[PDB]
Amino acid sequence: NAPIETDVLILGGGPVGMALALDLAHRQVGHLVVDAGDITHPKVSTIGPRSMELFRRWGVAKQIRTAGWPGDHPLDAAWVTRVGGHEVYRIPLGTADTRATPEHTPEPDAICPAHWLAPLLAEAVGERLRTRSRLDSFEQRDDHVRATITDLRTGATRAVHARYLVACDGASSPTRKALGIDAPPRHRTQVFRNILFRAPELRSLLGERAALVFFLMLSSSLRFPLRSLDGRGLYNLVVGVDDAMDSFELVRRAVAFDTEIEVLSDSEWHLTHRVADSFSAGRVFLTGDAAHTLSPSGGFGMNTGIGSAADLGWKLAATLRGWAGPGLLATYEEERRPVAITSLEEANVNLRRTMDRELPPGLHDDGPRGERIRAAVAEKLERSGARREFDAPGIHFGHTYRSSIVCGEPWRPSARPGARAPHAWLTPTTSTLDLFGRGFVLLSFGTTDGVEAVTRAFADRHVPLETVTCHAPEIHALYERAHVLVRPDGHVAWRGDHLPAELGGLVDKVRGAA
Ligand SMILES: O=C1N[C@H](C(=O)O)c2c1c1c3ccccc3[nH]c1c1[nH]c3ccccc3c21
Repeated sequence: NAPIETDVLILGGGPVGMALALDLAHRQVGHLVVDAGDITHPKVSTIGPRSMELFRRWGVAKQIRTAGWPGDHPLDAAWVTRVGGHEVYRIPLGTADTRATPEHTPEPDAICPAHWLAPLLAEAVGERLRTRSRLDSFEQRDDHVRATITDLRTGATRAVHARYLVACDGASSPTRKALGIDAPPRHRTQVFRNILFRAPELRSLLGERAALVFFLMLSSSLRFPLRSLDGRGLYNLVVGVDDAMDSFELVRRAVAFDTEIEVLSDSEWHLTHRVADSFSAGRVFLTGDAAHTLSPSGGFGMNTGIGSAADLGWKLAATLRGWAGPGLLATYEEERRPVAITSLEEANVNLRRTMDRELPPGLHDDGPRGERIRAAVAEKLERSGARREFDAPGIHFGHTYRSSIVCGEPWRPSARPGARAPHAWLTPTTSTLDLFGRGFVLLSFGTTDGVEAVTRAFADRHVPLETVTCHAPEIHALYERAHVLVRPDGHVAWRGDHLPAELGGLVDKVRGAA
């Protein structure tokens, strides 16, 4: 009959669309997610420690850890000639259960394939997720956007009113194409096949030699990962496709065992390096793949999209509540593009590592001449810095925003402006991270002078703000300055042992007004 009314219309029900939905939900912003219900892309099971911190904010981290990934399954990354052949190099990474509890984060990375993450994110989001719904089209108006969604379950079509429209329609984003925004390739496009197969006993056979992922060194086409998706029988084999040999043949090539193998799917997927020239066109925005696609080498892809959705999340709400400066939305691209590009390059440095590593003559050679050749590689491989692909704390946490709303100061955790406020335990159950996520938060160590001042400045502009006084010195040390200001996203916006005189000039700068 009449149009639907919501502030933010999310296009794309994948992890990123859901993340934006969860954060917006926690900021009390009315939204609606439409997913055609009907994405040829890498497989993607890992969730970085930074994304796990965001899900902690949203109360779903636990559900993700108990989703189904077995706790006694290895997390090792192993380089081999074949899965069951000679092992060349290995990075022990323990199991989910028994492993060193991280010191720089309260939430270590996690495993949760799509056939588990999807239902999770769906329930956490609830009714505001309209599955099996297709966007017919969208027209942009002066103060809002108008779309048309067809309920693919009933056939009915419905018009939707919305202050803003955010698209997460993947790397092929129609919305981006429609907005006439381009995303030229930052690096060469390669082709790969994702062979999903089931090996009921593959794990039993391997035993202690199992691994979250196996890097193959068997051929030009078979020198790519073989991952345990659910550590319960499901596996994915990546194989390189020259520019242009059978599914079951290949899998049987990768695995040295004579055990039951059932191929479930075998599909192509382009590996691309594309960052959109723009992240928005007026009232329509772009997140995740639609704005920045990278190589899955390092799992930076999804974390950068979830990291971007969260940034757009509090900037959308702020403009909606009316307290952000008219220039704050513009900062989404100003801060998130450079991160996407930095993560893109590093992902590429991991991809290159694998492509350039030429494979020796008698590598899969048995007995010593071979044991020695393989030993050789195990060293050059480590010399090439393989571990970087799995231990990259600088990509997960190390991203400092240099922008018009961070009073900048001209790996190891820093409370440096534009950076993510470091982790520290205030109590064995509450991390400092747990204070960030709502509105601005002012931290003070020892002193409390000048706080009544800021409290009012922010209050002058309705800018939500919380002030916390902390005491232990370890944290005070870690954060350095006496007064640290954290944005709704948990990144430092300013710090110093003394609050500057005209606070209005400050509040206005951080909210993106002046
Ligand atoms: O397809 C993938 N799927 C994996 C993914 O989902 O990113 C993946 C994939 C590939 C991958 C695929 C082709 C060539 C090199 C590659 N490195 C990787 C990866 N390196 C990682 C490090 C940590 C976590 C995941 C990966 C990874």
